Amino acid sequence: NAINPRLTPWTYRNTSFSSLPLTGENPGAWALVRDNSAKGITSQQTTYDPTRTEAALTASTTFALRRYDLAGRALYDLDFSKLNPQTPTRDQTGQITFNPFGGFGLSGAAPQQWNEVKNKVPVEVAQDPSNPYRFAVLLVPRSVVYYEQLQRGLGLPQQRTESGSTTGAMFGLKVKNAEADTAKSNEKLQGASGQSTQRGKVKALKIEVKKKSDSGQLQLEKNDLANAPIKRSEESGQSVQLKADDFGTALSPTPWRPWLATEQIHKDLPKWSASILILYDAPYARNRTAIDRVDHLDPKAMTANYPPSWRTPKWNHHGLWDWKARDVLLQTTGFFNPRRHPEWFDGGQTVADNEKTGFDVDNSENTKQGFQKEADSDKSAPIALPFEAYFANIGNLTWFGQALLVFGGNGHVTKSAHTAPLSIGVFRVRYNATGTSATVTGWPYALLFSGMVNKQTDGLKDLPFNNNRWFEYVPRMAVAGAKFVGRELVLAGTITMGDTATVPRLLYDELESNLNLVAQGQGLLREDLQLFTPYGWANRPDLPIGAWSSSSSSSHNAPYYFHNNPDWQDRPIQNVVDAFIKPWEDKNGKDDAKYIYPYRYSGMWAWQVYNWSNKLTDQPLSADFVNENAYQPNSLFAAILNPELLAALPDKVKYGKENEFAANEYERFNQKLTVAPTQGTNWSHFSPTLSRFSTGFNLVGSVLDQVLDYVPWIGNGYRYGNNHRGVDDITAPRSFLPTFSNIGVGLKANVQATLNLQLWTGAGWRNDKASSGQSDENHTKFTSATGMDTSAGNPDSLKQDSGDSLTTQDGNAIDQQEATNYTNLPPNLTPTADWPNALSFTNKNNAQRAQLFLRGLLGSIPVLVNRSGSDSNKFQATDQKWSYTDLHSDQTKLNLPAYGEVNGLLNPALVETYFGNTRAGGSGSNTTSSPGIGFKIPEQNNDSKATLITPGLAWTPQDVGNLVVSGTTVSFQLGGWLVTFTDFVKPRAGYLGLQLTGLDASDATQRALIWAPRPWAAFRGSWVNRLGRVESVWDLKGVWADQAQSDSQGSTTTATRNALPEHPNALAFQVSVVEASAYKPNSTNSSPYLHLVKPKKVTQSDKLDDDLKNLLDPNQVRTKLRQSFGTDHSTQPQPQSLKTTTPVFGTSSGNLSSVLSLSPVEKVSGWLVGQLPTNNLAPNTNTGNDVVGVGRLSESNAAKMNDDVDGIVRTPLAELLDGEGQTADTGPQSVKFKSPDQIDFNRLFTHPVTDLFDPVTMLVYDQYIPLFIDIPASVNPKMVRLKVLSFDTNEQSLGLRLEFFKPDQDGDFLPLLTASSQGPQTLFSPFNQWPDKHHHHHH
Repeated sequence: NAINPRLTPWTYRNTSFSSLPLTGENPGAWALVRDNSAKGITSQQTTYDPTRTEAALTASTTFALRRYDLAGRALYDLDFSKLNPQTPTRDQTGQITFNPFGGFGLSGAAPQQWNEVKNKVPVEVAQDPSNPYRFAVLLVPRSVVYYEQLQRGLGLPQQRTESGSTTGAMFGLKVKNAEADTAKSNEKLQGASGQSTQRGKVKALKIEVKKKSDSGQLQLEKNDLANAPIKRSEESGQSVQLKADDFGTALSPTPWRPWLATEQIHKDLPKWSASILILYDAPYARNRTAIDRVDHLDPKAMTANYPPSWRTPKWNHHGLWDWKARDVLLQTTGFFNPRRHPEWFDGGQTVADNEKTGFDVDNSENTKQGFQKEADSDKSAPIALPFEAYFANIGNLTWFGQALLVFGGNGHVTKSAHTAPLSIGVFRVRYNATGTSATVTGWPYALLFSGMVNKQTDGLKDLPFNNNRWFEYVPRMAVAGAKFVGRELVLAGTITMGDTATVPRLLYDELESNLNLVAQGQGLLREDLQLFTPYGWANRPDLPIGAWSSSSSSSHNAPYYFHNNPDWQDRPIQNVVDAFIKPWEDKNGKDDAKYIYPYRYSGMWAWQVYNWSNKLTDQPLSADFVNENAYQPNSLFAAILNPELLAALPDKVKYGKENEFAANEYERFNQKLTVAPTQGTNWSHFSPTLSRFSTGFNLVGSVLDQVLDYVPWIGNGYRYGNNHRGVDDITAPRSFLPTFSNIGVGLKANVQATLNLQLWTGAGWRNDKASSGQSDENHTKFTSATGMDTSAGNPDSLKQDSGDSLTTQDGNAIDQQEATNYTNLPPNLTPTADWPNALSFTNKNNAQRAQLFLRGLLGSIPVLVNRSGSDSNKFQATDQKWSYTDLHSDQTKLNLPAYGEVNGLLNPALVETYFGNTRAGGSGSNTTSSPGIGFKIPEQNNDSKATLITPGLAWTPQDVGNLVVSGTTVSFQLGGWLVTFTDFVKPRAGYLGLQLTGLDASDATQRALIWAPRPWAAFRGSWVNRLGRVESVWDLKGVWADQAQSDSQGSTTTATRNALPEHPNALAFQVSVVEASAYKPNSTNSSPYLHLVKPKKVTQSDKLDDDLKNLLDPNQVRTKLRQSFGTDHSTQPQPQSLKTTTPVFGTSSGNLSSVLSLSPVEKVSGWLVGQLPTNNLAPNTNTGNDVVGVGRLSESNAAKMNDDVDGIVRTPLAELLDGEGQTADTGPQSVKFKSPDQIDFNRLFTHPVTDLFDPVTMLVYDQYIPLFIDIPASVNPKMVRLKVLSFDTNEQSLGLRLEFFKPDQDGDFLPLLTASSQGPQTLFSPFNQWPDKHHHHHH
């Protein structure tokens, strides 16, 4: 009873693995099989004990590995729970005892630690490339397979309000402006005090850190970085503070905790770890099976190699000033705080606060703070590897030599709607030469990717991938796989970049006016995208609390610390630098002091990110700033890795003292960014692992914006560009303004201005009209921008400092004759701003673009709205204008928020892609079919109470399929897009670098999948077909079942209960409030975007209306959009599965050479505009495909199938959906081995065995082939060969395999399965016989 007919194929979600096709010497397939009708783990709810759950699962579920032959016929099952395996014997050289007929030599004994690991279930197989009969089998506990049935979600912090006390906070956000501590007024930093009013030796801020030369050691005498004249505020006696208690007590609000702690898995490795067993397999042999050993992937093998700083992730190398500055601003402290990342903490949310950092943060003496501690009580929670994060890292086996590598999976195995468990590193099982012993290790990706520099990529530069000696950047992946492309090892999937969203730091008294940024910094709002709320930012985020106040008790502490405004910045001319920087510059390394220059700094999004994010440079381990780490994967990622180094690297990482944070504040002050790896360490030996990397396209940022506009939004098929004709559109002096491009938007201005370049302003222009009344200036005068016409242009009341300047002069022998500020400023500082000539005024940036691209494919880019689309609060097409004639006269008709939206895009353009208010409001057939959702500029004295929302698609950045290879390209399914890296392994000049094939929303079946509440639950894997096209299969039974049951039928739970649904893209967004007066302009400048948009401080009364807060439940938006598509004329019986195939792309597809042969951004724009061809769904005409390489599936490439799919069995000759269908042919059936008695005795058995075959080729000589086999005259003898499997000169036996030819023209030679009743092989004997008396001829 070899085949258990109760078991059928299945697909492991973490890797998309169902079967492994086997070619070569031991062909056919291995397939995952299980009892697909078992319920698994079996709304009031209950808590499931792991031990009991696993035991219940062992008794109620059945799993096996099913062996298939080359034709696709099932041979036998290996159910490890019922198998009685034996270890194979070896010979004197340590090689496995093996004969192709007898099989493996068996020892009579089961493997060591067998009966404790036998109940684990197989979820992957990888064939040893150096032994076709050897396989690595990955086994996991049954509980891991059914983990999603436990419904262990992550919850919100308990709120003492609701909105939608006071402050208008939603979803438990703690927000209150910080206040001046009157008892710590002396702790204000002091300058160097008279004449010159705009600056402060002569005028810098002094910071001193000095130790006692008297009375471990040190204990400190003075620590100016401990100073805090500003503190958190009180609410009902107690001070407003982040507490792990906010999530409830562990045993209604329950904190999220891992199902099993790291130590619980470690202490019961046979029961709870993932294990690699070594299996021997030979389906045509007598002893067909043997199991050598089992090796456990102990999570502690990985944690033992974690950088030492990971024991203390609430701390960073900036130490006390940074802990204090973040804590006072109601942010999380350190580089990997448990409030943002509870998945990697054994305590989960029970340790989610800024307390117990492993360093003194609250001593009664300031000079005792910043000290590293021992004890057992106040010791930190370390980055660990608990149940969910550990099993996220289990999958994708890759062999290289004697090393078996485990890269991890996409994290779907243990994911929850609001958690993001991912792969933190790579495990390795390194076997010795004979396979009698092995060693197990894990190394984090932080350590493996530690040599990253800009020149390693052909795509986006300056991306937040840089690191430092402290390993503050923690890259984590949703892994597609690790595949060999020729000899090159390619690792790909999605990755978490360093945090950029919370790099700008708000002024201590600006928190209550900027709730979204506070929420992102707090760990509440799990949004990695940069949001556009700059008015309240501090001019720079790297100043200590001592620099925030001033003994002069004026509006903040300008020029040092003030409201960020690039219009107020000092120009770096020789005299400005000489006066304010140079008298302090060469003193920062003397008598224990550091200085904050009286130089006025400021800049927009690209500038904040350039200076204080972990941007890649040309030098590795050079990130002086690693703000934090992303909540979720937020970039496409592919890396070429050195496999020889992976195979050879040591098991135990030896870190140095250079990797540890300083033991006190004195040593930290006198720290050096780059420090030499110390003697006896090996951590630096891991930096050469990664040789090259990709983030998708091979384009510069501003060119990628053009391509992003060409991409359709998978939700309805409309492009982010809204079919904008670029330079040939009517948005400059069928179509709408684009989301990402500035080309043909606003005016093309001849620039130089600040410090010829023909550049487009984009939407949100603020150009001065000029003293003529006709031609609009190519800039904004500093006069127009900074005037008091409380004031957004100058809230801190700064003043202007040979034609004389504007008084308040300084030192030197020149004293001034030129103003410190610039006179001509760029005419755009809104989110669409892209100034290559001015980093200080640019908002678009590569760190954002890499995210916008990934989110653009998933369809989850947030959109800012203030109209719910309900009858009364509807957005109408009459509310929106786009033509340059309409916009030059009145730019508020554009509905550009320039506050609250996603940075680096045009929000009303995005509103239009999603909701189509303009296009739907332009036809009789439907008429107001649009959901009526949008953002309208507030009128009169009315306020706009806006929120970011997602359109309701449920695709996540962990929706990553298996990695497939085709020529020199690699592909994987990312959400509803099949992504192919055409220019990574072998990059070609002038090629875009990616191919994109998406699901088609115009087809009802594909639309049902695109809009499914669990769309990734449908994925059944990709594979490359014989023609090199990528095929993907989708199961639709779950789509139809989920569509048949609506939980949110008329739900208003988000609006009334201040809670989020279990939708994967439900985010804790906050209200963004702007008064109509902010959109009123000012002297020849009538632009509503002249000043930075000044928001309103949020109070209880500034809450969203219920119908708008209800759109924060993404199913409510989804309901509105599906009503708009609304069509059910179904001919039935409804497709149950779908097979998609990538189209054939031409030789010139993606090639820009013909347009790159007008700036490059302008040429790319025109090329894309030339590739452009009412309704709520865009029709698929197929124009948007070939030439570009970006498009939606044609009808012919999307095959609807009548039955559902759980697993797929593939051999080199057959593809069997659920292991069923037509079985392939290995030959003609008429070609077969002769029976011994039918052989011409004198012509064949008379020879000794060694005469009959070439020992070099191991083939029977052509002259002897017809004597062994029956071959009809119609069949060519060259197509048949006899491979020698065995020979024995003692017994004169000869073991042969009959092989038949296929395509190259003499796969190639394949085993002829129908050769004999038993298969393709047979033993012939005895040879070396004395002659008989002629073979009879009767026929």
